Amino acid sequence: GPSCVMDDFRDPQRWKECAKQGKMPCYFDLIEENVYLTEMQCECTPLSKDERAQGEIACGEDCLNRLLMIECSSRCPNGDYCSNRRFQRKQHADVEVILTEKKGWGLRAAKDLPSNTFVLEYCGEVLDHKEFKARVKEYARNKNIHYYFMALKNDEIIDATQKGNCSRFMNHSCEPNCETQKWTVNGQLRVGFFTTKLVPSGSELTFDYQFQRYGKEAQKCFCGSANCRGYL
Ligand SMILES: Nc1ncnc2c1ncn2[C@@H]1O[C@H](CSCC[C@H](N)C(=O)O)[C@@H](O)[C@H]1O
Ligand SMILES: [Zn+2]
Ligand SMILES: [Zn+2]
Ligand SMILES: [Zn+2]
Repeated sequence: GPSCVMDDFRDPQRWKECAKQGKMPCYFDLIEENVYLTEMQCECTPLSKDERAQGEIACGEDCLNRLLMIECSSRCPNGDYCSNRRFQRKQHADVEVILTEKKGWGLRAAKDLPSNTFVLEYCGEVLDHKEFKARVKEYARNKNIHYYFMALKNDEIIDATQKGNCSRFMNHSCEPNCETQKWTVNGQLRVGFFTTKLVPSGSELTFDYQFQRYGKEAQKCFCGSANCRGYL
């Protein structure tokens, strides 16, 4: 029923009042890039102004950085035209955070989303395996209901329980329309959501959770798909 746009989360005090009434999810620390709890160029021919003006993608699907799921930096041959700097430029798709029937809050497209469209980066606190297991028990002790863990690399798990952005609201489906992709940005790995098919406006954005924390009971899955696994 209730819904809200990405920008409603910039203002903290207005947010806590909307949350106090149930028109926005509960407060968390909004951040722009991953926070660690313990701390070359491509070959694309630069585009001329004509081909720029008439609609040519700079650093298209044949870009060497894009192929290795590396993002270009400042020094790219196309400079400002580079379409391969989506994480750094926060070129996120238009999405809204909405109340679902029983999964809690969720993400839905506010515009049509073509296939293999960048949706959002999944930000949060990065933990090693020791910190991760520490919080799994802190969160079972606090009877948390929603969990916000995302596998990044060996000895790196992303935890958006406390700090993150609106990507933390994407819910599970056994028949998803999104996936995670790991991208290198300045020598460092981040993960983001990408649509795996055309998502029509209004439709809820979902991906297929593949995380193992386990023990503390299992959660039933309300995705409502034809072939639902039954649980998360
Ligand atoms: N398909 C599904 N069925 C039941 N619960 C789901 C679900 N997908 C996501 N969830 C819930 O959402 C949590 C993941 S975090 C996703 C955002 C969450 N819906 C929220 O309001 O904050 C899970 O721990 C689970 O509680
Ligand atoms: Zn390139
Ligand atoms: Zn580039
Ligand atoms: Zn399901």
